[PDB]
Amino acid sequence: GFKQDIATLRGDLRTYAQDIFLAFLNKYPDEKRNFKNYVGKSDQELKSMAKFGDHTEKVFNLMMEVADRATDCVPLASDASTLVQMKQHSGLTTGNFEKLFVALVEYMRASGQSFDSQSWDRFGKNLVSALSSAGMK
Ligand code: HEM
Ligand SMILES: CC1=CCC(C(C)C)=CC1
Repeated sequence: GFKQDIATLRGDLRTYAQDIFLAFLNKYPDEKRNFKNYVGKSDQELKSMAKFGDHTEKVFNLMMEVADRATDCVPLASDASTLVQMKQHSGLTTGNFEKLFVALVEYMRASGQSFDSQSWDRFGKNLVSALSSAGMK
């Protein structure tokens, strides 16, 4: 289920984070603008940029905490508020987070593994709803 999936992802988080974030940027090339430093790079080049591995793993570190603190795939409002309020998310709208979770669910569906892809899909929708409620455009 969802909680086991948190444990699975955490057991190889650096590689899951990079592969899911690459799936996101490759599915939605326009999203690299938020990361202008990732333009004109192949997957292998990106996985050799310090900020790429460091920042992507920190994104998923916090994403797993938010997933872990959720009840029935509904995140804490306090977690939503942190994500809306972070200076690094100044630019963003809910659509950015929706696209990331579409890529994450697709990744899970295409993997050989028994991820509860349906729970992650609900988690993404519930996080987008919570981000809107916490004042993301
Ligand atoms: C649940 C989803 C997400 C979580 C938990 C999250 C978390 C974080 C964290 C912890 C950082 C700080 C990383 C660091 O400074 O090393 C960060 C930075 C950032 N996040 Fe997010 N993030 C999420 C989704 C997104 C999405 C969807 C976008 C854009 C589409 C985005 C854009 C950024 C940007 C531009 C930065 C700063 C630039 C950079 O770190 O290189 N994040 N995020
Ligand atoms: C915060 C943050 C930094 C870098 C990445 C890369 C995987 C593109 C993701 C989000």
